[PDB]
Amino acid sequence: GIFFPALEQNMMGAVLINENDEVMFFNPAAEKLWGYKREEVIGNNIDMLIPRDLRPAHPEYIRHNRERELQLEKKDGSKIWTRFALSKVSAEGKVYYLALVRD
Amino acid sequence: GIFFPALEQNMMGAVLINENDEVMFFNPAAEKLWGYKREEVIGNNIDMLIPRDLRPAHPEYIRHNRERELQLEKKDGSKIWTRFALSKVSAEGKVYYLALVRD
Ligand code: HEM
Ligand code: HEM
Repeated sequence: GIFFPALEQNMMGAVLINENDEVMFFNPAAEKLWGYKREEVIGNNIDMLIPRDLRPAHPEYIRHNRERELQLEKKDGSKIWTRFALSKVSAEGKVYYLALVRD
Repeated sequence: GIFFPALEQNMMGAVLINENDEVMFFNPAAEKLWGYKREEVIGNNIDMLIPRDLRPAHPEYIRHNRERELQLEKKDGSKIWTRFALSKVSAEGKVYYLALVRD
């Protein structure tokens, strides 16, 4: 029972997307980085977390992989630089991705 | 649920210690970083993972907190530089720590 608390209480932002690119987990550190409360994010397509100017390209990148210093755009349109760590998580016969993000 | 695979399959080394500083989780990325298999680590004390020259000082730092670019020393004695991210995790009244580590 300690795996969920270890991610929930992580000092890094944690974002898990499912096989249809919907956000399934979004922790309080991620709420602070993006300016969204998790209730606004869960169950929605990852697109809402992607900077507006990368929404054309980003789906092709995920699709290609299914087959880093990054600039994050907040809810209010302001931007911050982050470090992203991505892991591909194979479970339940599905491919999930976990992003671990820090300022 | 999904929170175990998200840490088990993480590209970052992940080390979880319990309230007694015993290692309770040590993923394959951490095995590669330190050169220990998890059977050599689980149930053992945190100090087996601390470089010998930091074993005098490290216990007082954990104690103080209970009450980063770091040089890791592998099983074979070689050393590598890492980045550590620590989180304090409270669950069921007990304090755990999770280290996420990368080369
Ligand atoms: C601030 C939000 C994000 C930004 C700015 C962003 C940016 C990018 C960029 C620019 C790439 C193309 C490759 C590269 O790094 O050069 C990429 C690839 C990728 N992104 Fe994101 N991303 C964001 C969020 C996420 C999230 C939340 C996830 C999944 C939880 C994710 C999953 C992926 C994957 C799987 C790829 C392809 C992996 C690969 O590089 O093979 N991204 N992203
Ligand atoms: C290569 C192994 C490690 C080295 C070289 C290392 C080194 C250090 C050093 C130099 C400090 C004192 C200064 C500082 O806070 O930066 C520190 C504090 C600490 N370390 Fe480690 N450590 C290692 C592994 C771990 C692991 C695996 C854990 C727990 C999973 C851990 C838990 C802590 C805690 C809880 C503190 C006190 C943090 C604070 O006061 O904010 N360390 N460590």
